[PDB]
Amino acid sequence: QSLRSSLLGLRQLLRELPGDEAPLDALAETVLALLAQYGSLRIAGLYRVRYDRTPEPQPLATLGEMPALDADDLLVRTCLERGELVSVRQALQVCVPLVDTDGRILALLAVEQMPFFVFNERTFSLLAILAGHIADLLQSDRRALQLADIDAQRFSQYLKRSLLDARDHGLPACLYAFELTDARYGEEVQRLLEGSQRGLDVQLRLRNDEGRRVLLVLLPLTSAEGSQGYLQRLRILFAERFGQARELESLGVRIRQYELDAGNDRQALGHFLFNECGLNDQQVA
Ligand SMILES: Nc1nc2c(ncn2[C@@H]2O[C@@H]3COP(=O)(O)O[C@H]4[C@@H](O)[C@H](n5cnc6c(=O)[nH]c(N)nc65)O[C@@H]4COP(=O)(O)O[C@H]3[C@H]2O)c(=O)[nH]1
Repeated sequence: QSLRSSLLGLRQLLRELPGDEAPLDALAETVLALLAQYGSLRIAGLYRVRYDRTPEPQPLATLGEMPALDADDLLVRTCLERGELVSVRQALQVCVPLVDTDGRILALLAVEQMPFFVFNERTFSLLAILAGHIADLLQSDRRALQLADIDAQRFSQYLKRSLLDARDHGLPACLYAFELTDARYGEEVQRLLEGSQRGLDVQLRLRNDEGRRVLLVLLPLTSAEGSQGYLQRLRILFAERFGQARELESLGVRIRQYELDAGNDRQALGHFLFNECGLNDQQVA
């Protein structure tokens, strides 16, 4: 919950930015402070990364007494060519690139000093998880110029991040599809579902191959316990809105669930969305 809350905090600071300033310049202190907190950093800088994957040497923000940035330092070059966190384990100790879901490297965290007892894989993993999610947000919410649905774009980018979270870090997420089969209750059920949206959850309102309303809900960074806690909350909400006498199911709601796993193979998510939920590739990528 700490990660989710840290990310929601950042996201809100992004939403309230004037839109005059670049997110990365104006929120640099906050981004670095966030990373410092999770890595127990002591000496570090945050740097803009250019188009061509080179770093701008003048830092956006520093922590402690960070020395000048060795542009062609081995750790820095390796990090930026590989697009992944690299460390010196076994001047700089760790470099963490901030890479979005499309592989654009937006920024670079360069770590001079962190306590040795946290200089390990557990810590490197939190740093890499946080960096990727910050990256997405820095290019995110103020990004609606493409003539596709804003909602549709944010849904698929969040889904792509949760897939990386699963694949790379074993982090769990859950997708629900609510298929609404009764036209009498359809709109009112979907409105109830829309109003329940919480935290980093994202939603997409769709119509399937049989013309029925389908509400997709993605629960980022949420375990199997938790997913069940969500459906439990949701059932209480349906009981207030409609009969406590009645169940979700008696309103024409069919629930489909897909758990994102490190185990879940390649085209498993694809089979879930299409030829199962009956959606297509123009609704989610
Ligand atoms: N992804 C996702 N998961 C969900 C959702 N609803 C419930 N869960 C899961 O169900 C657990 C219990 O939820 P609760 O009864 O609402 O009990 C919650 C609730 O009373 C409170 N809480 C947590 N987040 C919020 C929030 O964003 N707004 C409000 N008003 N209360 C919250 O803290 C208790 C424990 O919350 P958690 O530790 O998060 O633990 C949550 C969470 O793991 C949802 O819309 N999306």
